[PDB]
Amino acid sequence: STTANKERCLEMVAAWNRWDVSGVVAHWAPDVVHYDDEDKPVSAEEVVRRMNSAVEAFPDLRLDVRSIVGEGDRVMLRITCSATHQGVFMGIAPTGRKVRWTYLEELRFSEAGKVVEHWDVFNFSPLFRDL
Amino acid sequence: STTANKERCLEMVAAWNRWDVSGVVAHWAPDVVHYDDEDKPVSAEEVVRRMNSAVEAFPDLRLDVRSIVGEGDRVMLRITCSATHQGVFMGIAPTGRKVRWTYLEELRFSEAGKVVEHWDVFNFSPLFRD
Ligand SMILES: COC(=O)[C@@H]1c2cc3c(c(O)c2[C@@H](O[C@@H]2O[C@@H](C)[C@H](O)[C@@](C)(O)[C@H]2OC)C[C@]1(C)O)C(=O)c1c(O)cccc1C3=O
Repeated sequence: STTANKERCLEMVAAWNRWDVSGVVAHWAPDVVHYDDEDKPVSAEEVVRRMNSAVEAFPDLRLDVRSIVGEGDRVMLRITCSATHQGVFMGIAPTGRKVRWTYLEELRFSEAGKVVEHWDVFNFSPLFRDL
Repeated sequence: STTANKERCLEMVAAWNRWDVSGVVAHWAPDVVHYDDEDKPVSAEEVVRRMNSAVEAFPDLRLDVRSIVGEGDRVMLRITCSATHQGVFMGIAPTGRKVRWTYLEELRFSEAGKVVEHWDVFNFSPLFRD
C-alpha cells in the first residue's frame, strides 16, 4: 500500500522527466482536488494548464527526488528541479539561464491507488532572484 | 521508532507555539547538519539566530501541523504558520499585518532519536510579494 503509492509517485516523476504531462494526470482520481498555496482548490483544467506551461517554459527540466516518505494513504516528496529558462514564464520572458528550485509534493491516495488530494510547497525564491 | 520520532516532531512544534526556541534545539544531535535553501550546510548557531529572530518578529506565531508522515528514520511535516508581522525579519520591516505561510520540515533522526539532518522548503512569498 505505502510501497505501491510510492512507486506511483515515482512514475509521475518519471513522466515529468520525459516531459509527458498526460502521464502524470493518468494517476489522478476522477474526483481529485488540488490545493494552491492558500489552500484553495484549483480546477483540473487549470492545474493541467499550469503543468503544460511549465514544460513549455522549462523543456529540459529534470526532477531529482531528494527524499520520499510514505505512511498510510499519503506520500511526501522533496524534489529539486533543474532546467533552463527557454520559454515565457509566469510572465517573465526567456533568459536562457540555468535555474533551479526545490519543492514539496504531497499526495493522498484512494484505496484503489489514485490521487484524490494533492498539495505542494514551492520555493521559487532562487528562481525569482535569478530572474 | 517512527512513532517516537513523530512525537518528537510534535514536541518541537509545541515548543515553537510557546515561543521557546530552546525547546526546539533540545532535540538536535551534537553533530546536526542543517541545509539551507541551496543545499549548503548552515551552522547550528546561525540557525538558532534565525529562529530567535522569528520569535521576536512574529511574536504571536502559531503553527498548525497540516500533515505528518514518518518512515524509517525520517519525518516530513507540512506546517502552516500564522502570525502578525511585528518585528524586523531578514531585513524586512514590520508591516503590522497578518501573515501566513505554509512549509515543509524534513527531519532525519539518529537511532537514539536526536535530529542529525534537517531540511526545510519555504514559500515565503507572503512576506515579500509586494
Ligand atoms: C515558525 O518559524 C518558521 O516558520 C521558520 C522556521 C521553522 C522551523 C525551523 C526554522 O529554522 C525556521 C527558520 O528557517 C531558517 O531561517 C530562514 C530565514 C531560512 O530561510 C531558512 C528556512 O533556510 C532557515 O535557515 C536555516 C525561519 C522561521 C521563520 O523561523 C527549524 O529549524 C525547525 C527545526 O529545526 C526543527 C523543527 C521545526 C523547525 C521549524 O519549524
